[PDB]
Amino acid sequence: LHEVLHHTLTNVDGKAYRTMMAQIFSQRISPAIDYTYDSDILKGNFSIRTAKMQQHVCETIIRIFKRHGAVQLCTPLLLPRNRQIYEHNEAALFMDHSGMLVMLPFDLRIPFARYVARNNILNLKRYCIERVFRPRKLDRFHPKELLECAFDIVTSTTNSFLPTAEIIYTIYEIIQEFPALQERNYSIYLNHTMLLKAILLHCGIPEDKLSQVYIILYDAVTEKLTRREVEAKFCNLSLSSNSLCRLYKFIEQKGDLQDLMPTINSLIKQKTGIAQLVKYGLKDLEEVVGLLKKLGIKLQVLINLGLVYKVQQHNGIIFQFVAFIKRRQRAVPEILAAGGRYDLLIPQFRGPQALGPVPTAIGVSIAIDKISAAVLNMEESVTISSCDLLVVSVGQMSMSRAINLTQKLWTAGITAEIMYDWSQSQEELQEYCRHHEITYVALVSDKEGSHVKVKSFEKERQTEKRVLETELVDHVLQKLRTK
Amino acid sequence: LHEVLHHTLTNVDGKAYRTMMAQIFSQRISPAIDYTYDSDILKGNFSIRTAKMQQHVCETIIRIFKRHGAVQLCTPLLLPRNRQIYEHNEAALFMDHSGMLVMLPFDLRIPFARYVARNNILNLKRYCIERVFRPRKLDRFHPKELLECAFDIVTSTTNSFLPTAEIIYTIYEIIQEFPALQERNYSIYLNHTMLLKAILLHCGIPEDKLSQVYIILYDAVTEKLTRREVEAKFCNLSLSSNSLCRLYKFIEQKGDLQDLMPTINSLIKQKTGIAQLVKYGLKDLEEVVGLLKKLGIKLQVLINLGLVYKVQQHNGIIFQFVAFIKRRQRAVPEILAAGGRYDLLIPQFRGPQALGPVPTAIGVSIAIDKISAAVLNMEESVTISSCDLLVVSVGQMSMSRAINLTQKLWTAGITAEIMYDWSQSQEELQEYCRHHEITYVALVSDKEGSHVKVKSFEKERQTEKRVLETELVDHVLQKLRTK
Repeated sequence: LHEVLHHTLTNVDGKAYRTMMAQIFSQRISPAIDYTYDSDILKGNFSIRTAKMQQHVCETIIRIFKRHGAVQLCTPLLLPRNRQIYEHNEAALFMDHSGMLVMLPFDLRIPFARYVARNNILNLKRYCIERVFRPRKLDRFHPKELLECAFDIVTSTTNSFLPTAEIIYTIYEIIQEFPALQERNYSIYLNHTMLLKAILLHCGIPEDKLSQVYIILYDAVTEKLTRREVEAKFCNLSLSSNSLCRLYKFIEQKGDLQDLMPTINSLIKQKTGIAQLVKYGLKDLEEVVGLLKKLGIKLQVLINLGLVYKVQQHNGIIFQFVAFIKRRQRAVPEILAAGGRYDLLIPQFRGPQALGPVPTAIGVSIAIDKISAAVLNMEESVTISSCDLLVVSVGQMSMSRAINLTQKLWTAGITAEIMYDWSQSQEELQEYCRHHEITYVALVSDKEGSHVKVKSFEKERQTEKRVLETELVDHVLQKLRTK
Repeated sequence: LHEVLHHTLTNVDGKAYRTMMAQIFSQRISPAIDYTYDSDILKGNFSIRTAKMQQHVCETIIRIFKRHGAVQLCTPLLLPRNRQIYEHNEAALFMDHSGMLVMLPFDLRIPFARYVARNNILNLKRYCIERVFRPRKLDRFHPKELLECAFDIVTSTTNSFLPTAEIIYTIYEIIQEFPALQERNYSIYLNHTMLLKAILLHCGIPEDKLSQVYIILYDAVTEKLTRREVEAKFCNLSLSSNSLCRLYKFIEQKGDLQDLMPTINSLIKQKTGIAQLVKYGLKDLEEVVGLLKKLGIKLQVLINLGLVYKVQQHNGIIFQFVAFIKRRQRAVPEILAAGGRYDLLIPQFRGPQALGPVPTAIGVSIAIDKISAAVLNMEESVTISSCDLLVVSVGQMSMSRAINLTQKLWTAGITAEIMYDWSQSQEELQEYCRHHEITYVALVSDKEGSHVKVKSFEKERQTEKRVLETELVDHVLQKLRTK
């Protein structure tokens, strides 16, 4: 089997490979497998409040981005597999009918980097909301799906310090928009890649083994591994304990930039390379902190020495938004955003005839689901109304009048739904209004001539009134304005 | 090879199958193949006008839908392959790492039908904008991508006749809101599936071979096969010319409902099967035409006898918007939308323990790219501005003033973009403003104290005015409200 498979694979354009691919492509699928493929997604229960809340949050976030002059852009869904970048990060893997291997997008940074490299994009601002996929541990199931939002700035200027402040200011605006996010006391963390490399070199880590150290540090940070396992893993590379001790005394310190100056000052007495790296790192950190202070951002700005986050992809400043949420009597951190400068990805994807400088690029990613859950968990629940007014007809002879009234309402810019059944009882109408979250209803009947009865179900008070038909639109507009 | 392949495939959970799946998923991809995978999408050029126009069109369409009380919903991307529904239509096919066969969504109707069936949704309205994929004829390439919009109504009422009128009225509103679509003189076409089946049965086609006739008729309608080829293909189906001769005279008739009455009533003189179908096929058509007349839709309503469109998926009324645009002195019918009732798709996806009545369901689909192309082609081109005001600093010492001015302007709700460089010449600034379609700029300098020189590039007249800093926001708001 192995020999035959290898021989078939040796010529992907051969007749044997083409015939073999078809045979592993025309197999029948049992109905039980088809039904059970996504038994965890389509459970059966449904709720409209969650969809309305998600729509509102997405609309608010979209509105904030458009204020800065941004535009919406999209990238191709499928990209060829590259094991260099996603060696450890497990992504969904798929193969097509032509024998290729493709991957569902793990993140939107790499596709946009490829887009910029292949499209000769120099200056641009961009926002996008799409889905991301993560394969499931169990077999015969659907990939997990999450919602992600992106905001990228691409500039062709030597000055690359203020866009980093603009991104953080945009995230601060989004935080200020929602009262749910304002009570969590978010904090801002910062770090530099050059400073991290200088610290590693000073601690004695060989320059040829840096990537493995980055990977193990990231894995220990994101997995909460035990101290014993971390010590054993480091000793697996035959690394001395003194290097571990000297590295763990540096990543435990976080605080104000002026407070951590004595710690950073000790690194300026090292060799030429260490001093040269720390100079640039300190310069950029100081400048960014100063410009953030000039913008009057109330959120605390802290410099984190041990902040490792996709360090293989960023060349410069990296930041995160960390808030301590008291969940189950435990201060569990939750990340709302992250990003940094990633101009190093452009040289990989350029074509044979690409001439010109490499422009700067700064991006950020937000977790919409966290915002939605935080807003929905608030005790002072936010109520979203699908339609302002609901038109109900009583009797079969009043259907045309209700249809004409509803059509007139739409022409005036008022959102209104029209019920379809004319034999609905009053109790059924009240139950429907309560379930569908509707507070204003207009009853059209032929027993009152050219008058309609507007009913309101507000809190524990039930108010009804008679409104002239010619002034129903004006009455609704006045009520909406006064609301 | 075939015997070994069959033996391996006979046990999908066997060790040999897993080993083959691992081996076929660990191939090496050459850089030349990787670079050329999507060489047809990333053509190397870019334009911001197209993205802005598409964003505007999508925002307008989304705004129209929300006026009716609609909500946004999404469905899982990957669904198991089903050759029963997509036997003829070509769809992109992929296989995951476990050998299971999955398909990229060809359309959004079937995933939403599955969603409704598994979630037992009774009443709901929904809109969604996503992408659809079509595989390419050439080998080693990326699938094609198109943009589609959806609008579905699910009702549990027995007297469900008016939702079709509501859908057609919504599309009429969308047509009205764009001056580009108003000048194309669109038309509305209607038909019924019961009437088509009754016509086929009256023509003498056997009742056990109807699906093949539906498919060949759809193929002839879409691909526009030659008359000789259609006649030859019909003979190959073991069908005599007796059914074909009397079938080409019943699908050439188009006109008003009252004008085509002489043709339709001649089919009510038959057995108890033809008349029973024609009664239902005429009642709903008459009722829908009456309701459309009551709503004052200016678009002419015509009933099409030969309108075949996914007849396998609709049980009831189907409609389609057709406009005879002029392209190279040839009338090419461009379809804007189509849809119909599809309540028959629900029982397929229901579970064996699912119990309850099957509710009605009416949906539609719109081609956004056609709207964007139509609008962008207009001679009186619509100008979209990314930002109202552009803040430009002169000299290195005025950067802080420009930054705080832009922050204050953002605080007041005005969308403004701040330039990053300071040594930019006047000619470069003018070129940048012209390229990005920006009309208002604010030059900040310390040579004029607290005064900001506001420049305008309105047409051929250039206006320079001195504006106090404290009244810049008021000036911008006044200018925006003036026009």
